[PDB]
Amino acid sequence: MLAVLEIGIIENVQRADLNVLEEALSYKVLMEKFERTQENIAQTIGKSRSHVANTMRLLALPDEVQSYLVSGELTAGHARAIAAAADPVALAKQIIEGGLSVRETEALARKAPKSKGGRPP
Amino acid sequence: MLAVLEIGIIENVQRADLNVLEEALSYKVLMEKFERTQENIAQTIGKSRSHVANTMRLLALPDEVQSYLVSGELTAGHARAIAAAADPVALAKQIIEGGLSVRETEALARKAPNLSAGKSKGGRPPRVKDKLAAALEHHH
DNA sequence: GATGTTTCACGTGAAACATC
DNA sequence: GATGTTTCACGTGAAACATC
Repeated sequence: MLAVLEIGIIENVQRADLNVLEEALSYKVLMEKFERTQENIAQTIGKSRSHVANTMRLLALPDEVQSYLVSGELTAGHARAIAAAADPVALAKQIIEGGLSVRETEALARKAPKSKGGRPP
Repeated sequence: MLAVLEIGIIENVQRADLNVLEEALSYKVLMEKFERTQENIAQTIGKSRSHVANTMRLLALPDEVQSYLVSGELTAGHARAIAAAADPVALAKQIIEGGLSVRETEALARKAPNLSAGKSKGGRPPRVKDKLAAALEHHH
């Protein structure tokens, strides 16, 4: 089987009519099956390693936030900015309610976020 | 003939694999033949009227600059920023040599205006000197 | 070396002017 | 009303950090 097949498939992920989350799952599945690094994918598609990483990180977002991405109520920039936040769904609602830019959203994330319990001695 | 045909063709200009100049000529040709305004195209493709105008304005650039756009040595932002300049080809060379951002390119364009079309038209010099004209020689 | 994450420079597209 | 042009806000993608 010709090696060029893998390269063409990876190349055409970004050239196809895929939303950001469809591109993410594509890269993840291809990295796994063809056993390729974030760095290898990046060099293949002519992008940065962090771009590949940040794209796939979006798959970890709660389904409510992913729904906003698909519907276009949030952009990829908004979603990524709240990805490592305590309550991304709360922040998502604030972004849509307030009409926040990605820059304003980054500011919100900076200025926002538990006891494991056990019998008291 | 169904009217929806024109709309689909206009819609798919931006969805096709066209460089900025191919998109420009498409819009121009379609505006002409279907007798539609910049405003009508804009509303059809879900963009601004100025976006449609600025896109087509790029067709007026010298062939040398258009070549840089096609080759990717310049972006649409660079090309548009020098479109109303006296010598766009000179500016194009400076942008590529210096690796100037579009913001830096806009700054260059401000401080080298096309308003240098105040060139002397010539003409036989009159018998009576014309004092004011003679005095504007030094300052110019 | 591989990957997680944040901050900001960039070109693109639009607002804010202009003329005719 | 239609169109020419300039300036700048925006999201995207990358640099500059981090851990393991």
